[PDB]
Amino acid sequence: TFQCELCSYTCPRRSNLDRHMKSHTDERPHKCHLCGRAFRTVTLLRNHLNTHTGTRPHKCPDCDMAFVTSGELVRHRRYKHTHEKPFKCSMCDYASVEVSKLKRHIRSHTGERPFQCSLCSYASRDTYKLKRHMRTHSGEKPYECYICHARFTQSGTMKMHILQKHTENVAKFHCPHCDTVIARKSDLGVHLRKQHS
DNA sequence: CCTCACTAGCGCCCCCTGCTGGC
DNA sequence: GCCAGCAGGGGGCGCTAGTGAGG
Ligand code: NA
Ligand SMILES: [Zn+2]
Ligand SMILES: [Zn+2]
Ligand SMILES: [Zn+2]
Ligand SMILES: [Zn+2]
Ligand SMILES: [Zn+2]
Ligand SMILES: [Zn+2]
Ligand SMILES: [Zn+2]
Repeated sequence: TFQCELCSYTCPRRSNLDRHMKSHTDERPHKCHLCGRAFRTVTLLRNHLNTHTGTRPHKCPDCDMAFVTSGELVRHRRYKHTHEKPFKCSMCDYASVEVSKLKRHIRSHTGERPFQCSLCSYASRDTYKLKRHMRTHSGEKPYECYICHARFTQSGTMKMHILQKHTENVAKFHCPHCDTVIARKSDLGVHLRKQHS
């Protein structure tokens, strides 16, 4: 095989070896004109132009969804149709379509929290979980109830609000040991831990 | 030396679950 | 108890930068 010897890359073919050498140049000739982004190859620029237009030539056969690139279609089929999960955990039976989700799962086994909050001691196992935690410091309430226009910090909190205040005839939870009617399952658990040990 | 799939990595957002603490 | 705040374990998509290989 051929050896790049700059990043220790091996490739049996001679055309892909020369293509890999162009990866080190870090110069982007092809420039979009709608925006300022520049690209290395025409194929990436053409895909970028398709994202502007919304043109999605890669159409899934099993549903009415389409994607700009063939890679997105492959991931979609694994998520929705084939249910192939190539990346498997070595400590349990969990498997994921993508690497980052397996790595997120692995940090649950180990307890690693590599994403530190810059305002307090909190640290998360997910980058996006840190963003959600930031709303505790900024006081942001991105979600709004479409009925009473109340605002909430989490989407799931808003959904519970709609169920418990705008939905009629919702089954409630009855305490097994006393005649107490409780609307929320978690509040029933609190009631059991308080007046029933 | 084309061409299109497949891979790796970044980001986005939501889901459900279940608890906490002010009221 | 009611209620919004809030964290933990997850799924699915948007977009880019590469690689593998039939042709
Ligand atoms: Na396993
Ligand atoms: Zn190299
Ligand atoms: Zn553009
Ligand atoms: Zn599909
Ligand atoms: Zn595991
Ligand atoms: Zn913080
Ligand atoms: Zn409401
Ligand atoms: Zn009771």
